[PDB]
Amino acid sequence: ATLKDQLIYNLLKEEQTPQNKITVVGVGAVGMACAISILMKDLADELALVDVIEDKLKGEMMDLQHGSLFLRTPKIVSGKDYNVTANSKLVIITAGARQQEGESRLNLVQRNVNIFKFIIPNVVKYSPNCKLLIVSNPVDILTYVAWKISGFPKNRVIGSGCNLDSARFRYLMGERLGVHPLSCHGWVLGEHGDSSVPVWSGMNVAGVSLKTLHPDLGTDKDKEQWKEVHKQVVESAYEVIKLKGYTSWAIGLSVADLAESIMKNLRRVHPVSTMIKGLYGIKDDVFLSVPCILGQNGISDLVKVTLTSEEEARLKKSADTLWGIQKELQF
Amino acid sequence: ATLKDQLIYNLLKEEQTPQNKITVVGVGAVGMACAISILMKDLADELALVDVIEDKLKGEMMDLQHGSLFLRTPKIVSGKDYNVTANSKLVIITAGARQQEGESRLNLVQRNVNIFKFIIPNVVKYSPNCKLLIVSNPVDILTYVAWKISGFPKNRVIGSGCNLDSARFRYLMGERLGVHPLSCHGWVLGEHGDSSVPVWSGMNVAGVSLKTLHPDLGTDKDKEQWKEVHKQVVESAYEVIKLKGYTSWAIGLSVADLAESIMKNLRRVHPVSTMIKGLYGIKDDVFLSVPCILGQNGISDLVKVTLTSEEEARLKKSADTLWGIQKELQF
Amino acid sequence: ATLKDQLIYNLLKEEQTPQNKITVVGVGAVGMACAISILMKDLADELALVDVIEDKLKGEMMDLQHGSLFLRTPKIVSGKDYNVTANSKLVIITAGARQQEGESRLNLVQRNVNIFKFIIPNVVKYSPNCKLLIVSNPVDILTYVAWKISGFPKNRVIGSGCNLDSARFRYLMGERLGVHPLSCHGWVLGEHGDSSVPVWSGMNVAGVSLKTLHPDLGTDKDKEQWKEVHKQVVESAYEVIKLKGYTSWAIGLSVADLAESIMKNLRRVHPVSTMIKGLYGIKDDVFLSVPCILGQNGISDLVKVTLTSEEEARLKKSADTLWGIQKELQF
Amino acid sequence: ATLKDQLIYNLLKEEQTPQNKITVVGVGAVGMACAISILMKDLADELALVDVIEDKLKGEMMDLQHGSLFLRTPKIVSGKDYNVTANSKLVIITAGARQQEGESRLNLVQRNVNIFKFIIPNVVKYSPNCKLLIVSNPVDILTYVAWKISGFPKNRVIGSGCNLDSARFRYLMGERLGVHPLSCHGWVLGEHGDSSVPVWSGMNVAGVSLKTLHPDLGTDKDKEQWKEVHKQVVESAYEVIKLKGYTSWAIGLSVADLAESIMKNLRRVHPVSTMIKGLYGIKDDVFLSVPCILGQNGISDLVKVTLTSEEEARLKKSADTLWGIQKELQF
Ligand SMILES: C[C@H](Cc1ccc2c(c1)OCO2)[C@@H](C)Cc1ccc2c(c1)OCO2
Repeated sequence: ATLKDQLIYNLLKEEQTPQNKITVVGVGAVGMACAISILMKDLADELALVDVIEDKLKGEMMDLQHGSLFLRTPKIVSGKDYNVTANSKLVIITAGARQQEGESRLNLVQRNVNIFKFIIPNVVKYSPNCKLLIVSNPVDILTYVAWKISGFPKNRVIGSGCNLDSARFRYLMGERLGVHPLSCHGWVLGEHGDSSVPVWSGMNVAGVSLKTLHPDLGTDKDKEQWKEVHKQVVESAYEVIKLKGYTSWAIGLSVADLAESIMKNLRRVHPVSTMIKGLYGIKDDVFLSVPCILGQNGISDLVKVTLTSEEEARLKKSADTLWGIQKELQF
Repeated sequence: ATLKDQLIYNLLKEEQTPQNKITVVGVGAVGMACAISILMKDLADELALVDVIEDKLKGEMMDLQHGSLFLRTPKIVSGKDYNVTANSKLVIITAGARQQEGESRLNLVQRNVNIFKFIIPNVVKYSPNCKLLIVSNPVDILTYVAWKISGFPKNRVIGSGCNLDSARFRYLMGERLGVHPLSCHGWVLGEHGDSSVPVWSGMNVAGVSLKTLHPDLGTDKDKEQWKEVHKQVVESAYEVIKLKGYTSWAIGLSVADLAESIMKNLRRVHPVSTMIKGLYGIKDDVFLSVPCILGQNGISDLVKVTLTSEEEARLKKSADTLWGIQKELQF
Repeated sequence: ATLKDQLIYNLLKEEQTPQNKITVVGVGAVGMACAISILMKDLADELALVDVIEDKLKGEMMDLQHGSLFLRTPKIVSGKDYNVTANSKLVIITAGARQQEGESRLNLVQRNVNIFKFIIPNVVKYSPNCKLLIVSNPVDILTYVAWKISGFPKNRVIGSGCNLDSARFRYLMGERLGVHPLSCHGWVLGEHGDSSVPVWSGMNVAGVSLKTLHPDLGTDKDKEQWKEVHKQVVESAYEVIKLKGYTSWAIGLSVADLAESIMKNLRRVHPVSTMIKGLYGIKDDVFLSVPCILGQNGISDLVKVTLTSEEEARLKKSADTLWGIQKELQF
Repeated sequence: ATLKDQLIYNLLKEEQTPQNKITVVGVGAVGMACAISILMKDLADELALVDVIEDKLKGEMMDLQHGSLFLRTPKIVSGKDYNVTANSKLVIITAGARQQEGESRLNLVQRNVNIFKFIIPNVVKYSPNCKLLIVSNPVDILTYVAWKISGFPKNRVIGSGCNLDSARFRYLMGERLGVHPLSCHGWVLGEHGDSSVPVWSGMNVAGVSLKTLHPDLGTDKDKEQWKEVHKQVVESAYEVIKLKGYTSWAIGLSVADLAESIMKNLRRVHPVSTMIKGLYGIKDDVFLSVPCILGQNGISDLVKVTLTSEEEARLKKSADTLWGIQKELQF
């Protein structure tokens, strides 16, 4: 008899179906930063990685496995076949196309559509009850594409949206005020990028509205120039790409924060992109980031934030530009 | 409409089924210690508590709920009705009967058999697929009892066994050598109590056998009297009960550790009590403590420790004594 | 040639002094709840416990010690004698006298003063640079006493205040809303107890104020009853005491949350009692709960909440009550 | 008066010297893996990054700072100037020279001495009491270089050595036995690289020696060929480099596990590289991996493993080769 059998007596062997599996699609810097964050928060009893480049996929999987002694996620698997993703609670997408020189906004989205047209049906094939977390940019439009292709209900298709932008907001706010970002509250909503909206009314510390104590806040007369905080938020990623070539660590922690709320059914309020037909005068099928309650079933509730008219108009305007592209795609 | 409806648009309605639910039965000091450690290790999306004294149970649940801001377990429930325990992956049994002056050990067990005849079927009714972790004393016999009455397979009924005794042993080993318990290694096996067996052959640091270095180890010729380390293990709860009147914190911590291995499917080895007919000449249906691989199916494998003649004899003697009593029970 | 020395080669022997030491004064249910919560959050490399009953004290230290294997705090000590508290970064005081029948508020406070004339000087003797977290009740008066007897600067003397009161408020707020407490924001300030102040202006989810959305909120015209959420907060401990005899877990969790901000220099904002002479017209040396910024030097900063004139009145009445009793205390 | 002063009243302004600071030198993949794991395990209240490429340096620090909201390390600083390093408890060196096509061993080491002639004296300038953890390869020689240049006592210069080799060994062991690596015990010792020594005699589960059960274990007669497990350990990095370009995640988790033992003073045992002249019959100033007790003083103690005559001779010959390189280095 073999050493294993001499040492161990087996009671029963037939086993499986992981109870808390997460898949990351795409193992670029963003995907791997999500992977390492998820692993170190103990969110999953199985992590699956899939990407098109087979060697790097196997490489990144082997590197993670070599660190199992220091982890509590007993099964890490990889492959380009999406069969490795079967029975995932959460599937995080982070894959797609980078912008070519002088390319239209449209048609870039379309190349990305053509990618999701392979990724998304394979995901649904193997985890039909999963929740989908779209991180690939342009995240608002691509979350729509994944919803259209998957046929999932609107609550189980989530985009990372302004979740990291709001994190950055609060970091920069805490730097001005000398307070930890956990105690600086403030929301960046809407379309992810140049045209996000900073909701100055809700910017507080300990419930003290900063707009009340400083009514010029977020305007032009603002001698303290508080609108620069929101400018710094939308320039953040480019500032970091300029310096290290790409962002990864911050997006990876906010995705894990979002994974936490989903996998542990916390019902925490996050600014993520969800379908907001029926709200703020939006009548098209578009996703924008509003504060959502995330949990075991994705987005089960929305917070109806009171916007000004200038805020309300800026949202309807991004809604229109997104549908303008989205109506011009084809699937 | 309400303030809720005004602030919150709702997408879904409350289909749930918890996916990582734990129940502790018995809210004495042991149970509450298990509860608070499970809560602080983030092992469950729902904790249910059950006992017969309604007052204490509602207050303990309310006390925990007031801490929810600092926890990652968003639903804590309690009730004397076991319907609150529906859909538990793990049920931890701490309730029982305390031995009276001059009550024989048989009859003590039988009072517990009569209590378990109420708890175990109610647990099975609402969680037919759970793992059962029996913490109530005398643990080896009461694990037999919860097995018998539930009709679960052997892999899904576990007793605390010598888990905490082994932890205690490594603590004492650590203090003697000036190393942390995590890097001190030794196993206490068999019947939990005065007759447990210390496997002197397994005691080591960094794979350096202490018995080989110091052959006298564990005998009476031992100048360093290492046999009193096992004397301390089996007298610890007694000395701690002299001082504060009960033990709680170290049993809670050791139980939470087993729960982590089960809930996360780690396949770590722990000395817990499992039915060991077939090993070491034992031919009756007796539970003793032996190193068991723990995962999402409970005990999937066990380690066949090489024991000396003397060591094997004490296991045979405990199995006889245990069957001696189990033979006279009445289900 | 012992076993240890045959096994282990020593490089140097001297050179300890704990780097992140915490003391808990008092080992009643509250203090032990703090101890286990602090131990499970890994905030300390040394934990010291002191009380007058040597029995329970030694037995609580031994119970915590037995679980070392499951912990990351390598030294746990205890003693009647304060020299075991030497070199604490943080000393948490839970000890006190409890009101007997017939006894008046003053006299009970005087008894507490007399106990603090032994405890406080002995903390200072051995950890002169520590921060003092004062949990004993009435917490506002006794934070003053600790401040007066120690001569510590006011940043280094802190009362747990309405920390757990705000945490309760957010639990109940989250129940009414279907949202996790981490996402329901709201502050209870002032005197800890019946006279506490629920600052309705700051109540919000995602920065949407509930008062602005539903202006009857808090007042008596309020159809939805929100004023009762606060008096539920005020009767919480009473409802739990009536049921289980005392409260332990929730206060232990909130105190550990304060410790984490202090030990880790987070500069998170907490509603704790500090000396507020010079704000809101309060002119006497009196401690009430405001949002304080908390870190390695204690209360470094303090938020100035905008209060309505009735709210201002309440803090004035409370501060007047408190000086009424403190000017009668005998140090 | 600013918004900040309207919102916050300052009590105390000068505040500093950090109390749990860790520096990582080098912000390539290894160093950044260490940084994210350290941040992810709440080991430091300040983290400093140092490297010579200022752009990448600032970019990685900014990326991590943008996730502040998800972390518990309030201060992340960076600079090419080592003054940002001041008052570190622990300094992790990952920087070095990349090998060149057709460059000998003594040559590549010499260019690494040229680099350490700048790094080490600067570290020692600003943290003269720190612990030095060398991760740069060849780790055993470069740990010797760092010790010669620094003038530190041997307890405070630690090479990462075989720590990850043992972790990989225990993963491969667990993959064969169906047991988690935590419950699998191995020890790879000596010189990091092709010539390390797997101590077959220590390999066990639950104290059951594998070589005693299966005595051909590790040898050429082994019908199960367990020597192939060391072979996979020794060429695991070659395999990952060929697939993904470099190795990062697993070395980051293993360096963090070393950091947790030093910063929390655990006195866990780790196979790290230490100065061994005087032991295993070695006569020269060379560093070899050996099991060391790690705590706040660095290596306070080390374990004397009993080694066969073959194993001792493999260490002596590794030691002869290392001294042969080292005795020709130019400082
Ligand atoms: C006998 C143990 C056996 C054991 C089996 C199973 C277990 C267990 C311990 O703990 C948890 O599950 C020894 C040989 C080896 C060892 C290993 C790892 C170490 C160490 C020393 O120092 C620090 O990290």
